[PDB]
Amino acid sequence: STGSATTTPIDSLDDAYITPVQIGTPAQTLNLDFDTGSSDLWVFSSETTASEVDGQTIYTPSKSTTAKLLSGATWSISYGDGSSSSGDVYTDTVSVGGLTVTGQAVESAKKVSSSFTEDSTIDGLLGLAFSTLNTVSPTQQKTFFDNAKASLDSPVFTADLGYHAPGTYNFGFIDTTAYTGSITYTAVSTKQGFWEWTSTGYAVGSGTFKSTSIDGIADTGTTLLYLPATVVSAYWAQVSGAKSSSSVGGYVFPCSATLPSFTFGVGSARIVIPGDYIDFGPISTGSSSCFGGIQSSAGIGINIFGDVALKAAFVVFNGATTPTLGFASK
Repeated sequence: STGSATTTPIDSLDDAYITPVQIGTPAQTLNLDFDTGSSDLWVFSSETTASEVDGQTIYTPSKSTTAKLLSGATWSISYGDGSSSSGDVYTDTVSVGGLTVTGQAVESAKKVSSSFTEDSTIDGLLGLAFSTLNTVSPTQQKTFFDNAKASLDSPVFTADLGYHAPGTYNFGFIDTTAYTGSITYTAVSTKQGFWEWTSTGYAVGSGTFKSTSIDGIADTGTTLLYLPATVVSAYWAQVSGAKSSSSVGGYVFPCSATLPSFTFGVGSARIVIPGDYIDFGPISTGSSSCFGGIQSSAGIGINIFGDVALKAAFVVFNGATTPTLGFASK
């Protein structure tokens, strides 16, 4: 089997991407944030505290003839951005772009933190990291991909995120028309539960490539590109007027600037992030100071190849017995 679904930016900045997901019988379609940095499929629901729901579409398990309460199971998660959510668990039928899993754990939110409430466009998350990170207790549950894997034509999914435009998540096959040149595969460590890999270096604009190992994770659920302070300093030094602002919480730059591209290495291959991808607009409405899309990972504890990086590539998440990551230009 295979599946294919369109993923759409939630706003004009590509702050995140939503993908329609069918849950239950009859189908209830929710728009979920596909997140290769976490491993819980959780949704706004009929059980979510009413004051914490503000425009989201909810899953109502009582209206699904295939929903079954997973007795005694709870979940609770906290994300890198400080947000969180928690609740109980159902199993139900879940379909993504034509691909169907029966008995998928659907984590129903009883509580969500304010940032989720405040975002009307995201109805929940669909985690695609390794199932070892799943937070369901006392019996850990598998991700949608993990459940689907055996049935897929090939044990892979691909992320093809758009810049200010729709893109595609495919399950079970590689669309060879969706990228240019070749896919370069690179090793993955699953030891922390992430799609963790090592970039071979970087360049700033038309500058010379610096060969240096950068360990980080491929994370569709993170907006920006978080890299070591040395790398980030080298990038923003090429932008007149750019500075790190403690009050804003990262590098800012004059909105009148033209940003240089940023290249990262995948083995001997190179992925080029156009400068425009690195502009995340005014820090506040009407400001002429703009927020940068490349930021320091210092104090995160890990480098993160988030959407800014991933949307410059066609990315293969290869879930073979030994997982690997593939990157192609597009």
